[PDB]
Amino acid sequence: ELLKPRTLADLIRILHELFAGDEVNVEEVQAVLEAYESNPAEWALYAKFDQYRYTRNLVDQGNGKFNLMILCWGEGHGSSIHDHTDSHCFLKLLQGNLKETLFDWPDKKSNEMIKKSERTLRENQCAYINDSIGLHRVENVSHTEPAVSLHLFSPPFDTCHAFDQRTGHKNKVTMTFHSKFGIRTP
Ligand SMILES: [Fe+3]
Repeated sequence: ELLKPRTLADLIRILHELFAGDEVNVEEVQAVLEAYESNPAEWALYAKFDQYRYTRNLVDQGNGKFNLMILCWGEGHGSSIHDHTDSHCFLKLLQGNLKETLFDWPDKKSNEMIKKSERTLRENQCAYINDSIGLHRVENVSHTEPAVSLHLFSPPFDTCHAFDQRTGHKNKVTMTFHSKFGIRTP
């Protein structure tokens, strides 16, 4: 039974219930993430920015079932076009706006990756992707507003692939944490 999360801590408790088993009800998880009304005081601890690129800040390890993290995007910061390593990805905006651009999986032949679509993800909205749907790029295209997003990955993964938009060629990347549980992790 899905109730509105009152706070980030309440959200985390609810997520632990929703991931108690071995499968994932995507629509329920997305609904509860959307229902949490971002409260900046609750996540300030995790909102650690870097001047040069976006940062990943681990919030909860989900009793091994998921990684919950906060990503902090300076003005003009964005990601590679990437996959999600056979895992679910939920992405909820906590502050600002992000542009999500969707791409299909490349063919074997070297070719420009042409965007399938794009959308602007706004405060409190929760998007979802998995490898069956496709690839995406996420960017804070703002010149004036930093963005903050809350990401849930299940199962957790620490590697993925970045894709060269010019060719479709992929490279394995290991994702690094900027902080864990509020502690900077150089
Ligand atoms: Fe992603």
